[PDB]
Amino acid sequence: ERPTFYRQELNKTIWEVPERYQNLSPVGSGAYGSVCAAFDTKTGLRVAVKKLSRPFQSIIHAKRTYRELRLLKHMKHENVIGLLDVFTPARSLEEFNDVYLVTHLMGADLNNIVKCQKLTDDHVQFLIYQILRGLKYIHSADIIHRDLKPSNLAVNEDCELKILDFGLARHTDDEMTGYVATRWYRAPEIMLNWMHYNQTVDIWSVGCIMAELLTGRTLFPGTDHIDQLKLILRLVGTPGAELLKKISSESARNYIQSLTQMPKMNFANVFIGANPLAVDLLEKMLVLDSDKRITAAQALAHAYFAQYHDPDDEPVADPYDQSFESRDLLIDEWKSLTYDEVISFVPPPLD
Ligand SMILES: Fc1ccc(-c2ncn(CC3CC3)c2-c2ccncc2)cc1
Repeated sequence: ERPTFYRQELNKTIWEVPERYQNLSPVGSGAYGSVCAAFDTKTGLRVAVKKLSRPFQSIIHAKRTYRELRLLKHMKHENVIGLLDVFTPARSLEEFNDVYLVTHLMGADLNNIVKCQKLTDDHVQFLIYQILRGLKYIHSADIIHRDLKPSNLAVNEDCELKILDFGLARHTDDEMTGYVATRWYRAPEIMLNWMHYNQTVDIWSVGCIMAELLTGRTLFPGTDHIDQLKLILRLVGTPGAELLKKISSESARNYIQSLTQMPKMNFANVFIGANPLAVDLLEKMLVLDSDKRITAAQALAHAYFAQYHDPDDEPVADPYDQSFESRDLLIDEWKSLTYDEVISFVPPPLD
């Protein structure tokens, strides 16, 4: 219909939001967008309201914005970030210039939870089961997260987990240099752009996380791109001819071929004392050849999640049309598409 908005400045940022959102409290403003915690009188939930800064200041930003709303609008799974609401103070496409997105306020991320030490195998089972369940859903819609890491997994007081911060959007630049956590979870093939990557890059990420939850230590904390690849090949062994034939860059193949060949290590001797089913699963996730990596759907069926696996309660997504990525529009055409999606949004029904 059209709710009543109320203007108000916070941390020198103007927030014009509907009255249903109350007690707006700054909670960290990144370059991507300003964030606020608030209470949503209509759902009863404490929420996170992100105000995108300059959503249409460029064709790429304008397309990123569009991409993010389309993405958040489609995601409907217990283990994936959902869109509770999206809105703009603008009454016309003419003045339409700001985008706000609302979602359940997630308290702590996976870091907080592991930071203190390794957890019980039972908790490792639960947490990883949830990441794979949401990932099965995400992949089913032909989507690739691209940036799975502890800080992008929100965990609640009962160890319930939601996946967020989809890669699809940002363009990891100069942020992957040096001894940085952001890169420690990337599959090698995408890290050194050996080839055009698939969804198993996400499975590689889960394996890195699973190992860290078991040992309480980062698996491949390389000090740079090369040191990290070296840490990965020491564990997984160097590429074989089969894999090498799949790396595009004649330079990457050349480089790889300059490295003394190494055999795969014994994971049992790496993850000492870990449940054998866990080790077996890690060996299936941490495979150099991405074509041979295990899938989310397959992993769920692995005997490591016997206590949680239920094929009937592990949904897939509705088909997700991403043809707009090959679309060539102008800022304004992206803007209007964004606006149509803002205007068309239908809220998730609560009881
Ligand atoms: F609609 C959205 C979508 C994504 C984010 C959102 N984007 C990033 N983060 C993580 C922290 C840095 C804010 C969130 C977030 C913050 C608090 N609670 C849950 C999610 C916020 C609102």
